[PDB]
Amino acid sequence: STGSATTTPIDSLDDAYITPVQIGTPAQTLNLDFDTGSSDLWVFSSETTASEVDGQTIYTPSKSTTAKLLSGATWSISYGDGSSSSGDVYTDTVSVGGLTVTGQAVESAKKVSSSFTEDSTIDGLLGLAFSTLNTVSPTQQKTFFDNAKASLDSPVFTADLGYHAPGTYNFGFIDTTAYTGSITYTAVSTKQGFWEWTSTGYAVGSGTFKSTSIDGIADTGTTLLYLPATVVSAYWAQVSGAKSSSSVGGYVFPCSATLPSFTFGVGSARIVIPGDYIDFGPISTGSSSCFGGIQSSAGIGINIFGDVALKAAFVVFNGATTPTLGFASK
Repeated sequence: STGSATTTPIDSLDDAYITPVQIGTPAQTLNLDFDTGSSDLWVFSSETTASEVDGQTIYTPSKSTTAKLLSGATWSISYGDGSSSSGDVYTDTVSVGGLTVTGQAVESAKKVSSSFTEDSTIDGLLGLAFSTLNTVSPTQQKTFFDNAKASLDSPVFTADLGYHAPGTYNFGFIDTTAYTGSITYTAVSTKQGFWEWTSTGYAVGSGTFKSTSIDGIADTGTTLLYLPATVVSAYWAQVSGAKSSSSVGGYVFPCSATLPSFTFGVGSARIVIPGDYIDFGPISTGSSSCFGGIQSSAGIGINIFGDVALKAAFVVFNGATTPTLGFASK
C-alpha cells in the first residue's frame, strides 16, 4: 500500500505545516502537525478542557463506531518549545492520504498548554519519530508509520515541504519526479529515538565549505534550523546589523537586509537553503527588526534540522531494518 497527502503551511511564515488526517468511522478529519521529532498521535477532542479549546476541530470518539477506549492508558508529553499536553487513549481507524491503519492509538487530550490553545489551525500532532519515544503508559504505543510499515510497498515515508507553499508527505514510495539529481543517503542513530544523523559541514552564502561533523535531528515539527553557536555566528556575521538579542530570544537582523544562503552537507552532497527561507519577519507587527531562521542550539542539547532546512530538500525517512535518511535537491 501507499499514501500521499498534501501538507500546507499554517501561516505566511511557514511556522508549521498541517496535513489532513481521517480518524474514526464515519471519518472525522483533523488537521495534524506531522512531527518527525516525536512519537505520539494526539488530538484535540470532546474530552479537552473546554476553556483550552479555541477554534480547533475536535475528535469525538463517542461518534466513531470503530473507537475503543484503551483501558487504563494515559499519556503526557512536553515538547522542546515548552508546550505540553496530556490525556487518555482510544484505538481507532486512522487514514492519511489513502493509507489506512486499523487499531491506531489516538491520544485524546484532556489538557493542552496555552501555545496549543492559541493556535487555532493545529488540531493535534502525528508523531513520526521512533516508537521508543511514545509516552503512553503503562503500554507504549506504536506510531502511525510503525503500524503501517509492514503493509507499505517500501518501508519509507518522504517529506517534501514547500517554501511559502503546500508540499507533500508520501508513505510507502519515493516519487522520483519530486526531486532533481540523486538522493544521498546517510546513516541514522536511533539511540535517542530521533532521526539523528551527521551533516558533513556548511557554507555561508558563496563562501567556502567548512568540513565539520554536525550531529542533529531531522525534525519536521520544529520551525527553525538550530546549530552550534560557532556556525550560527559565522552565518549572521555576513548580515550587516544582525545581532543576538537576549530580550527577543535569538538572532535578529534589519528587515532591510538581503540574507545570504546557507548550505549544509549530506555526505559529499550539498543542500542549499536560499536566504529568503531564513527570514521569519518582524519580531512584532510593524517592527523593522526581523527574526532569523538560523538560531543557536546552545542550551537545547541537540542540533535540529527543522523546517528551514528540510523544506530546501526532498527528504526520505527510510524505516528499513537499519534506518537511514536521504536528501535530494528539488
